[PDB]
Amino acid sequence: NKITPNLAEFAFSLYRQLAHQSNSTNIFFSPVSIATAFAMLSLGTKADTHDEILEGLNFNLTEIPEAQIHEGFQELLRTLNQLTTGNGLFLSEGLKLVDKFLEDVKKLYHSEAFTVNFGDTEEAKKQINDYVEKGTQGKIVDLVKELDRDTVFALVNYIFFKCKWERPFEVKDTEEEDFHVDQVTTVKVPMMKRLGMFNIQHCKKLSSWVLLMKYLGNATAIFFLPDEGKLQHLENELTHDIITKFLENEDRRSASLHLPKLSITGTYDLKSVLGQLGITKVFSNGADLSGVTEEAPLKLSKAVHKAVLTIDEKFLEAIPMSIPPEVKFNKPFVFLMIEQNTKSPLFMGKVVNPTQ
Repeated sequence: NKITPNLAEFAFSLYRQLAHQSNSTNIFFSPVSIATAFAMLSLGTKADTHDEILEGLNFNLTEIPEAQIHEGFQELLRTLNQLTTGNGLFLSEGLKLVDKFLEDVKKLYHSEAFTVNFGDTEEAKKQINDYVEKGTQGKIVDLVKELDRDTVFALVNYIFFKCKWERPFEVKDTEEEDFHVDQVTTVKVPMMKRLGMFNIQHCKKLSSWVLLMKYLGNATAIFFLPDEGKLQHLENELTHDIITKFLENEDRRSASLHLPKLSITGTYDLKSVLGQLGITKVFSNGADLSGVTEEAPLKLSKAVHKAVLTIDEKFLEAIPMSIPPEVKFNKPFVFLMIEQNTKSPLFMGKVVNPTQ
């Protein structure tokens, strides 16, 4: 797991940017799928264009060799393959493509590349969206809304995750509860609750409750419920070592946990978003994509990421007679999904309003 620290720092730089944009919308994205997509894309780039991408993924190219970077990602794909994800490359049908790139995309990163007639904008937009919808079986519809006029290369990265808890909730105990969108305003949401033994603890550094729940597939969801007026403090203080320390501890205590059902999405323009992380040339006219096509000019004019999450109710636990704490996730909270093997950040998000 040599590239795990870089993924974690890429997750945070990506999160802190989205949280800076707007603080009133739900955030949810996959650092792993985005970084894998652009690490794979780098195989067809050279020189500054190539360096901007790996550096943009938080890889110090003067310290870690690229062989380890791609080896780390491919070793992560072997682990990762209910999680449905896909990355589609759509290239203009008039381009002479380099076989090496198409091999690397299919063999090494297990991704898909298609040739499109970008002369028909509406039909290109349809084939792109039909591909996503077919890969998510209708969960993600009409992803791409528009295409630039000079579009000759589009990238689409989708991921849909349905969480199956190790310790499930009982549907009969789910009912409507207030969700405090702020200190004086509430909104009713469906709220799951269970009295049991949880990996839960209040953290002084983070000023937050920290809940860890395993789900089926050797991965763990970490929820950070900040104290009153501590959301910004929580987001600033999060580090990979703090997260790793929590994964190490397995001690449980009793609590009456209230956790809302979640059906949230995140749709992001990777050209805009990754542009503020330093990845700009691959989207510009001076892009060195000579590993993709050898003679014609090429640039990535479209890159979209959509991530969809479903949290619901989806072994006997002995509960002491002491008064259990009441931990309600009824206000904005931060969360991550961590793969247990590689410790890599599968997903990261913030719920400002489950009903949004």
